Amino acid sequence: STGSATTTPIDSLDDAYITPVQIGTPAQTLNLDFDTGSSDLWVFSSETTASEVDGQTIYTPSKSTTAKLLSGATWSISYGDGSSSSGDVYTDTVSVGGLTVTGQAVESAKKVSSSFTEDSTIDGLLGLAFSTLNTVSPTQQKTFFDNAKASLDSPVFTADLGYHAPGTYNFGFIDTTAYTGSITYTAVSTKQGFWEWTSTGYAVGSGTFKSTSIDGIADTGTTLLYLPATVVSAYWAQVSGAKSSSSVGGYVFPCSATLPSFTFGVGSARIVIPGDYIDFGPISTGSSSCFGGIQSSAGIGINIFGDVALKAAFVVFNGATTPTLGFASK
Repeated sequence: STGSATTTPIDSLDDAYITPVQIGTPAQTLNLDFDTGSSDLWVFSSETTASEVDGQTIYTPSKSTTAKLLSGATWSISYGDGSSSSGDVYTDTVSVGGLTVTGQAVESAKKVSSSFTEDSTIDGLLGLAFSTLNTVSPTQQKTFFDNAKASLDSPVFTADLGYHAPGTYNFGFIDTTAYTGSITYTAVSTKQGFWEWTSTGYAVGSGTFKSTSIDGIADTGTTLLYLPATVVSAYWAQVSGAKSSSSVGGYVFPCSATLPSFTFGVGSARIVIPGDYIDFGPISTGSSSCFGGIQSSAGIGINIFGDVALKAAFVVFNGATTPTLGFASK
């Protein structure tokens, strides 16, 4: 089997991407944030605290003939940005782009943090990291990909995120028309439950490539590119007037700037992030200070190749017995 679904930016800045997902019978379609940095499939629901729902589409398990309470199971997750959600668990039929999993754990939110309430466009998350990170207790549950894998033509999924445009998540096949040149594969460590890999270095604009190992995660659920302070300083030093602002919470730059590109290494291959991908616009409406898309990972504890990086590439998440990651230009 295979599946193929379009993923769409939630706003003009590509702050996140949503992908329609069919849950239950008859189908209830919710727009979920596919997140290769976490491993829970959770949804706004008929059980979510009423005051914490503001415009989201909800899953109502009582209206699904295939829903079953997973008795005694609860979940609770806290994300790196400080957001969180928790609740109980149903199993139900879940389909993405024509690919169907029966008996998928659908984690129904009873509580969500303010950041989720305040974003009407995200109806929940669909985790695509390793199932060892799944938070369901007392019986840990599998991700949608883990459940689908044995049925797939090939045990892979691909992320093809657009810059200010829709893109595609494919399951079970590699679309050889979706990228240019060749795909370069690189080793993955699953020890922390992430798609963790080591970049071979970077360049800023037309500058020389610096060979240096940068361990980090491929994370579709994180907006920005978070890298070591040394690397980030070297980037922003090439932008007149750019500075790190403690009050804003990262590097800002004059909105009048033309940003340089940023290149990262994948083995001997190179992925170029155009400068425009690094512009996240005014810090507040009408401001001439703009927020940068490359930020320091210092104090996160891990480097994160988020959407800023991934949308410059066609990315293969290879879930073979020994997982790997592939990157191609596009």
